[PDB]
Amino acid sequence: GKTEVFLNRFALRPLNPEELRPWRLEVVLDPPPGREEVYPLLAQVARRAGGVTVRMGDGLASWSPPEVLVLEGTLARMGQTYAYRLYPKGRRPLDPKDPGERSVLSALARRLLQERLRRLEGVWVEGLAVYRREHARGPGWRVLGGAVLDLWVSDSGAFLLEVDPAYRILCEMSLEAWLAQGHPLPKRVRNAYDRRTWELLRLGEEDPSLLDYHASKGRVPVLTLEDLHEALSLPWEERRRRTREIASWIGRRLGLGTPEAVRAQAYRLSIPKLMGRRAVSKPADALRVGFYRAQETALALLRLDGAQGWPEFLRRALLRAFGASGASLRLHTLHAHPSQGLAFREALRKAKEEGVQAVLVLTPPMAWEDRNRLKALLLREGLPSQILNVPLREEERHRWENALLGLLAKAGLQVVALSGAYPAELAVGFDAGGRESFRFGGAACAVGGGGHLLWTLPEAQAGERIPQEVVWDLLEETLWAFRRKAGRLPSRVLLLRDGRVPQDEFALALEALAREGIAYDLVSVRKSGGGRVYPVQGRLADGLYVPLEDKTFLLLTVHRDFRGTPRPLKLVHEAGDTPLEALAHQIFHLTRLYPASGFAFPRLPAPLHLADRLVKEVGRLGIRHLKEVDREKLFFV
DNA sequence: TGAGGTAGTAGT
RNA sequence: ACUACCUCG
Ligand SMILES: [Mg+2]
Repeated sequence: GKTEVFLNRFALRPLNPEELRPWRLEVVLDPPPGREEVYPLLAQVARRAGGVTVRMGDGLASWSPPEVLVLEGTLARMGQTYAYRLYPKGRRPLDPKDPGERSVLSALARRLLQERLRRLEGVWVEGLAVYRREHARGPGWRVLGGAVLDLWVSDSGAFLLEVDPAYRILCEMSLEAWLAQGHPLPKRVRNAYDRRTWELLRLGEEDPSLLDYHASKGRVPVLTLEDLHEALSLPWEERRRRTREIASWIGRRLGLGTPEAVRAQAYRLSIPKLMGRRAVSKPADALRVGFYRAQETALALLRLDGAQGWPEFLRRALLRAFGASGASLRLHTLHAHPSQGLAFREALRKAKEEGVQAVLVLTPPMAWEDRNRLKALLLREGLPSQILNVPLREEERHRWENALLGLLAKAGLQVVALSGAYPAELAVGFDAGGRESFRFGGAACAVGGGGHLLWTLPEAQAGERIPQEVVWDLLEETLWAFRRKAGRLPSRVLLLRDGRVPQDEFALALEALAREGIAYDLVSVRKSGGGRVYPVQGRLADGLYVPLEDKTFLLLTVHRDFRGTPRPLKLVHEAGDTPLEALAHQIFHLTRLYPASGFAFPRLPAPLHLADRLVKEVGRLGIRHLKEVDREKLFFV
């Protein structure tokens, strides 16, 4: 399975000696910014200065003659108005080899690209985006299509051009006109003079000088989700097609040479052997076939509508599943209503006492906040719950079948397990509570084996805490849970993190896995930024592994339709001595272990996928000590 | 709340 | 994160 592919990266000309050694300016601000506003300002100064200049260190580097740049002037930020000055401390050499420096060069590259689009006649430009054609139209509205662009500097002092087809929605109507016809509100609006997106509160029932003002000078709402249905995406061949063009058109007016598509060797990883009681292609099939390992169960039904017992096909469905499945279950019906107060609560008490592992709630669509309340409630009483909206016909097969898969997972049932041998016996994923680092908590889920998966929540608080400890705590708890549920501590773990947050935040975490004598591989997953992958000949397979530079690579976990193009994940092996194929192979296999869908695997590997849902759910509900629940009950899916 | 994917949105 | 477009023996 060795194929060759194109990347939406285009190789260009090697950076000359002047571009490698940009000018270095010193920056003097009055009054002194302050530790965390200085960087934003320098950036905001690089823009004022003009030319191809970006921020480098505490002052900026440039590619435009220091003479042509605006050396003095003023600017405002968060209230304060500052005065700036620039003093040209010569040319400083940058080394593409040095990642840090390779970053100052790359920046200038974006500024350069951004300056060239700025001067393009007859073309719409928005940031680094350029729309060169009209794709759609209609009543005072239209879609322009082009490509989001990017220009960075190679690891070998060369230029790189990234291209990716994109669409742009533009309102042809004006603020009034729009409001006219009978259109609701617009969150953003941009002047008809300068494209300054703006947050408008509403129409000002005010005065009539405001008019003279504009009149003296001689002198439209931005849209998002205000469009009637008469397809935003593109199929890979078409966006592979539009890429080549747009790239050949743009490169043809940047004066850096012919863009040369960068080829790369890929590999078709092995198909995952997904297993229930018998082989199974998608988790749903476990319902007809039978689960891998299935404990007895006891499920409760909570009807919040008018009806009474279990809709027969549901009773059947289950009874048929546990049938082919090893053990058998026992249904239950809660005879209380959330309003019944202590009555209802005491009911959950009996429900959990009498065995019940998870409740299935049949109810008309629930207003967001009512939903969260019921779930938190049932949850404190230690009962995970699956909601299935009531208007339900038995041909809505797919919908109630997911509800069931959820119910079961919420009950702690191992729907399907992966048949085979893998490097890490335990793969745990972490997702942060504070976006940029685990300084403000986070969560983590793992998948092992038997083949059982579980979840973990940070040691209670609110208030900062050394990231690394927060992180080791997450891994520490996960290891424990794995013992009391399998009896044995894994010999090799696979740590998956969302890449955004730094890395050494896992340092102490690794230190411990060291002392505790246990193997490990630390891999970072980035959902976006892995460009695109198009084969040169043949079709686009699923499960493609494409090694890039040192220890980083692109994996394509899915390709489930021919009306869109897949978005490969980028992965970087930052620790461990396991061969990249073994990793890719395991990461690509952990994609079939998500139990809540059952008709389509998620793009990410289940450990990271479950991590995020556990976090969003921890926020949506108000979990602090949801610790009455067994860690193998996926209450958050 | 069925869930997944790819898309877009994220001086006057 | 939110919304739309699909789609799911
Ligand atoms: Mg669910």
